[PDB]
Amino acid sequence: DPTLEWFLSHCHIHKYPSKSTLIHQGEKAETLYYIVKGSVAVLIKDEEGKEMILSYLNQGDFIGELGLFEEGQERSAWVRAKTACEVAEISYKKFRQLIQVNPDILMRLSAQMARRLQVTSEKVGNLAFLDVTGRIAQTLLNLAKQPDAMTHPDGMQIKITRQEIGQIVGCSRETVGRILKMLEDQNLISAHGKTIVVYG
Amino acid sequence: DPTLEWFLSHCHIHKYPSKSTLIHQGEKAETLYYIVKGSVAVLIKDEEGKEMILSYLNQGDFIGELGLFEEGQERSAWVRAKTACEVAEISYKKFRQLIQVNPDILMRLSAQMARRLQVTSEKVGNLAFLDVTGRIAQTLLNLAKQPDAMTHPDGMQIKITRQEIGQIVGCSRETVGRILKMLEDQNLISAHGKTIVVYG
DNA sequence: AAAAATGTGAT
DNA sequence: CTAGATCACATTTTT
DNA sequence: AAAAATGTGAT
DNA sequence: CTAGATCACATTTTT
Ligand SMILES: Nc1ncnc2c1ncn2[C@@H]1O[C@@H]2COP(=O)(O)O[C@H]2[C@H]1O
Ligand SMILES: Nc1ncnc2c1ncn2[C@@H]1O[C@@H]2COP(=O)(O)O[C@H]2[C@H]1O
Ligand SMILES: Nc1ncnc2c1ncn2[C@@H]1O[C@@H]2COP(=O)(O)O[C@H]2[C@H]1O
Ligand SMILES: Nc1ncnc2c1ncn2[C@@H]1O[C@@H]2COP(=O)(O)O[C@H]2[C@H]1O
Repeated sequence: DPTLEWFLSHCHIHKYPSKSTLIHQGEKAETLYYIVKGSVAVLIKDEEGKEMILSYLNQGDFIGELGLFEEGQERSAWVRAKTACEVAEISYKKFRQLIQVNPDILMRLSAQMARRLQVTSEKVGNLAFLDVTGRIAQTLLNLAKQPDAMTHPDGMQIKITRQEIGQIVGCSRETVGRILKMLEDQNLISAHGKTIVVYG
Repeated sequence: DPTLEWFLSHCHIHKYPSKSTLIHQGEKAETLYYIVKGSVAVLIKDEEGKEMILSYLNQGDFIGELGLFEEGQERSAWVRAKTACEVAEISYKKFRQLIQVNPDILMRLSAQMARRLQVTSEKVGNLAFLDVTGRIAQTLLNLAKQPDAMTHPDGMQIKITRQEIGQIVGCSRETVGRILKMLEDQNLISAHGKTIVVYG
């Protein structure tokens, strides 16, 4: 679409390599990111330093927006690159202007925040409402049904560690494994190493 | 401020009585609400029908916005009146126009969604990261330090059932009580009926 | 009058 | 090791 | 070479 | 009654 590239045309593009960190939690916020390609993980931590993945984001997504509507906003979470990334960046100040000349961009952003509020709210329910098994199961279905999931005679195949699965559903790595083994004993999946086949 | 009343001047005001329901979950969304006075609770439910309070909202807050950026959006949660309310209402369609003539209103809304995303994300951490006691404690401190909390020689006094406390932190009513009694045994609070005094 | 909100105490 | 959920009336509290 | 990610099995 | 967390190496897997 036009408008997207007018905005882009006003951003510095940057690349980050997998595992690097685009946004530092609690730092002062003055920039807005747009992921042109690649994948990132928004994550929060606890005192011990244990992590909690609040969400993933991909091509198309805006990052670093929450601290865009009030002076002295600090970053709410850390943003790490899931994969190699190309991210458009633009100053808050600069961006603000674009809006004035074009209120569509601001609308498009807000839609994304709107969508996010739903997922996070949904995720709040999930924890309050489902057990780890239940949560883990759901996570395997979503992943398994994504663009990156792979094809497999018996269903769809995903690749991920029991560590990162635990930081998505909010449980310990040991608990993921005990449950992954139970899900296999129930013939729902087959898991070898980081590879897991969700049957279908 | 000016702009607020220009917007208001384009809304039908309505009153709802405590316990009534302003928004029906899953219904088609076409209206946007603005709370002119009173308090509401955004809540989600599970199959059993058990509730989970995602948040409270008060004078100043917008409601019914998530389903404002895409055709055929359905309400994400139920909205019930905590207290007697006066809520400005305006069609999505109508509202959209105001924005065009004035992009400040749309900005002001987005700020609120932004703020919300933070609290909900924070709330996600809270569950993933704290135990009920920990969660309950935090809830008593927030409530206790609000405009409605009451004054008391020993600290601040709040009034609320162990039922609604459980639907905020996400635990059972029985568990709230066991913990409220433990918090008293630790001399942190004093609880008689719905009344609780958080010491200070 | 009943509903509404709580409490056991065990398990 | 041990935090929560669940149970099903009799007992308080509200509307 | 080590880090990184896992697994026990008990409790 | 019973779902999770925690523990601290020896054992796989990566970078
Ligand atoms: N709950 C969430 N869901 C999705 N993205 C989020 C969430 N919380 C934070 N983010 C993103 O992570 C960023 C962290 O810093 P910012 O507050 O600048 O902006 C935040 C968003 O871009
Ligand atoms: N309540 C929680 N308890 C334990 N780990 C958690 C929790 N919430 C999120 N996590 C994270 O999820 C991760 C799962 O694998 P780890 O045990 O390596 O580390 C865990 C933490 O980083
Ligand atoms: N997590 C949340 N935090 C705050 N308010 C919310 C949240 N989820 C939903 N709401 C409000 O509740 C409304 C439910 O219907 P809508 O999707 O129209 O718009 C939603 C918001 O106004
Ligand atoms: N995981 C959960 N288990 C039980 N109740 C929950 C949960 N998450 C939210 N809730 C709600 O919190 C309420 C606490 O009091 P109740 O037992 O009356 O009913 C409970 C549910 O409506």
